[PDB]
Amino acid sequence: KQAAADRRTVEKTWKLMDKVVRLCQNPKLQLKNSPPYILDILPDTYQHLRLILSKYDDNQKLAQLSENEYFKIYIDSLMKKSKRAIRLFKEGKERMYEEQSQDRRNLTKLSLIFSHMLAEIKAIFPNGQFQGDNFRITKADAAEFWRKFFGDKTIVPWKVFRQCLHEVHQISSGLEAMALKSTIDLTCNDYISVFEFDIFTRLFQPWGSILRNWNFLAVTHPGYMAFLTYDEVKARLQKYSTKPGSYIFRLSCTRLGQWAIGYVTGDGNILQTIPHNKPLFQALIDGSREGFYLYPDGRSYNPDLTGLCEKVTQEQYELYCEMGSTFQLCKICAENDKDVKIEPCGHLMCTSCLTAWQESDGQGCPFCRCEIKGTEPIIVDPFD
Ligand SMILES: [C][C]1[C][C][C]N([C]C2=[C]N3=C([N]N(C4=[C][C]=[C]C([C@]5([C])[C][C][N]C(=O)[C]5)=[C]4)C3=O)C(C(F)(F)F)=[C]2)[C]1
Ligand code: NA
Ligand SMILES: [Zn+2]
Ligand SMILES: [Zn+2]
Repeated sequence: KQAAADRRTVEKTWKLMDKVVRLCQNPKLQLKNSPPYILDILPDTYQHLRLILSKYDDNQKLAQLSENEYFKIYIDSLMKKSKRAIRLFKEGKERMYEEQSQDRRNLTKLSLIFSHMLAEIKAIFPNGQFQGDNFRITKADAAEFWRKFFGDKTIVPWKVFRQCLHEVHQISSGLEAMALKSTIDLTCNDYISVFEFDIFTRLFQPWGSILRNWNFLAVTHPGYMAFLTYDEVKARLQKYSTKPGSYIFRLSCTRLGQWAIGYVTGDGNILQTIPHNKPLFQALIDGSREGFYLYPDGRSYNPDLTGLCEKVTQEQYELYCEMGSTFQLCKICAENDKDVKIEPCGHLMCTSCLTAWQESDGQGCPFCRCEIKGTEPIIVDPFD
């Protein structure tokens, strides 16, 4: 349920973004200029919102823009994320100037979110004009899935997207579905846009085996490094400079939907290659046979990926989820947010799942099996 994105509403987001910029200009933070750089992203977001308002210049156009489903979600998401950043600095206090602190980590998570939100608004409203109903999903087979389940929709709730995906590619557990939500829902707004879908389907192509490619290359592959700057890629591989063929692959916030493979050359240098619009596992296979990519993260064992041409533990999914904003999500269903607290154990889940559990004669807490002495309605945030 979102309010209409009228001029007054869009303007509140700017004022909130202004506080986040003022907060992030403190020199005791020492933010590296490396992207995502919040001090550039927030003004660039204001500028695009301005460029959009310049196209919907009269009351007739503003009314059309206000009721745009994706735009209403965008403004509310931008506003909520902006308020979260202000709140993060308030509660964090001096922990915002300790680089290794969880409050700082949470700010890094938001910077990635604001960065993905900018690339999204720029792809959905290129030159300030709506083109979501004209967005071209890069892989035809992936596009055909979106068209079948979601028609011309630019964005659909994660709850809806997940059940439709399961119909084509089975999701085997709640934790696997939670890892999937953090991978695809990059803007952390509980919706999947056609842009986020295009990102995911380009990275883990081909569509035919998409979840096998994701489960292997991102959840369990030792060379997978999630988003990194080139500075972080070189610092990781630096310890293996004396081992030619050592490699890692990372996502890049300035090249969404593409992989960057960093590797050690025969002469000790750390270089990188951006693969074409082809499966990342094929570039790793060709690279291994040619002698360029042999040691993932400097490790001697290179997983045989040829199985992807012709099982993930719950713990592996849990570790993969750490960078995500899914703590507020019920782990049982991975589709409703946690809205109830068990007492005295304290485990949280959604009321729908607790009800399904009690109705199945499940003994005690679904998680720890301890007696439910009582329950309490609660609201959870990803950074709790
Ligand atoms: C660009 C660069 C800058 C500086 C920093 N670095 C490092 C990092 C990385 N990162 C992070 N986060 N992240 C993420 C988030 C969300 C989501 C995600 C996915 C997609 C899913 C889950 N998982 C995986 O792997 C992937 C991710 C990532 O990447 C961080 C923090 F802090 F925020 F946590 C850090 C980066
Ligand atoms: Na999203
Ligand atoms: Zn649930
Ligand atoms: Zn419990």
